[PDB]
Amino acid sequence: DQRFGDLVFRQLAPNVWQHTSYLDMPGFGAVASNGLIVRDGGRVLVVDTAWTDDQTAQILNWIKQEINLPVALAVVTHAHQDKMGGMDALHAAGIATYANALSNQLAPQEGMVAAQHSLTFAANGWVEPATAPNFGPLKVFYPGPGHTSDNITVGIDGTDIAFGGCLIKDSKAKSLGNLGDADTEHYAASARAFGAAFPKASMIVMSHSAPDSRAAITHTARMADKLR
Amino acid sequence: ETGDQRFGDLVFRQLAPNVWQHTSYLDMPGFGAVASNGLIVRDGGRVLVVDTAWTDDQTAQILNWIKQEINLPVALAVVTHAHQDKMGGMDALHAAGIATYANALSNQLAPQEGMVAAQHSLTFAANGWVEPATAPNFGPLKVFYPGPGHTSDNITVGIDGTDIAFGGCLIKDSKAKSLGNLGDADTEHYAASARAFGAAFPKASMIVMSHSAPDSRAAITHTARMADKLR
Ligand SMILES: O=C(CS)Nc1ccc2ccccc2c1
Ligand SMILES: O=C(CS)Nc1ccc2ccccc2c1
Ligand SMILES: [Zn+2]
Ligand SMILES: [Zn+2]
Ligand SMILES: [Zn+2]
Ligand SMILES: [Zn+2]
Repeated sequence: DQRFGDLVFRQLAPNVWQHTSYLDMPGFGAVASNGLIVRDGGRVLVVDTAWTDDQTAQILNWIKQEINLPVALAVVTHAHQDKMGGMDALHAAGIATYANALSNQLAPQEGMVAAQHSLTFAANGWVEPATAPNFGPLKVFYPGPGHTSDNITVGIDGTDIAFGGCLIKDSKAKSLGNLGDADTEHYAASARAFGAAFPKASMIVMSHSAPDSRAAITHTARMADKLR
Repeated sequence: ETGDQRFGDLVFRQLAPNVWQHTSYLDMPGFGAVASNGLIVRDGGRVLVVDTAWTDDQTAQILNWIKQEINLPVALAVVTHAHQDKMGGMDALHAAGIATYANALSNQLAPQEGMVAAQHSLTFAANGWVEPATAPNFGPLKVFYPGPGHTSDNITVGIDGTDIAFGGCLIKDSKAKSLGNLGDADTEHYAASARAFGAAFPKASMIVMSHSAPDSRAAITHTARMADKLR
């Protein structure tokens, strides 16, 4: 764990790091959110902002210091503040941003800045390549509604890593923290679909837990089974 | 009502010179017959369908009524989410040679829901309007994804050249007491999605919906106000 400003960075693989940012909430301090940073040849790719613009600027600052390669694009995994709260820092820096079309449609209602480009998905959940050109190792998959209607996931090609975002919680989790915008009928199938889409991922990275094994997927699905 | 026609178990009501509502019924134990409405649109030399009936056999009845009453080929159908009242009859559409379209997400959910997927997937811009390249030759059908509400995948359809907009199961009429939301509803965004449908078709004065007879725009307002209370 490397501290840099108020953020934490953890190398997960030779070309992959987890970024972690924290926000005090009423009655619960320092709520963590994780995203990813990926080195792809001569460029860097980001998955998710931090909670705030200032924190997301610090992600860019850490990249400059520790990797020193331009950030070519970012993908954000749904329209909540932990994932899209720092869009302005990316746009200020000229970084192209991508999100599920539905995330961009929800953004204004959620008080988020929309990404500059929209991803669309085939009926099997895989991103349409016309909408995700030149994504390098980021393999984007829409698993179905679960945590939200718009949640998307990202496999990191060539590594053991798949990012479930806020859809997956770790195997020690006690609840899904599902809310009005969760789809409790389909959550379990969407969680299993993420697992089936990245069948050889052995390190599951998540927004609100430290990385876990594939048991995080199964444990999350089994919790969701009870919500139907 | 005077003017409604019957073919088998189906009821048809003409709403405008080139638009009819189709109504089919499914018996639900303890409650009885539940109506579901869709649309039939005559577009020059062809017919376009919005939504199947609850079953394959009921959907075949729609197509046979079209042949008898309109006698133009059915070019395509749009279906408005992956529930049985809207997609229960996909096999019948396919057997009749009708090209079918649904939200990509509807096609992704269809297998989990016991439904057959449409042959083609519609995708949507960030402003909700369908991407034209996914909706070829749709004529007067203007397809709009208003956001999550009744389900994550619910879509809506305005009929150009008419005063009609179809809210499917997202919109209930101005006399409705509840929304009937289940685990797949998005109760946080439902209200804004209903209002977005109204804003997408701001001149429509006849609102058609799946589970109420046609209403004024009060159906949109009342639906959104009911949804406000679920947040
Ligand atoms: O995590 C997300 C988006 S997935 N949002 C929040 C919002 C408020 C919270 C309050 C206390 C603890 C965690 C919280 C997490
Ligand atoms: O099954 C669907 C799919 S949207 N819709 C309805 C609509 C109204 C109903 C009323 C009583 C019982 C079941 C009902 C089911
Ligand atoms: Zn979230
Ligand atoms: Zn989150
Ligand atoms: Zn429905
Ligand atoms: Zn319905």
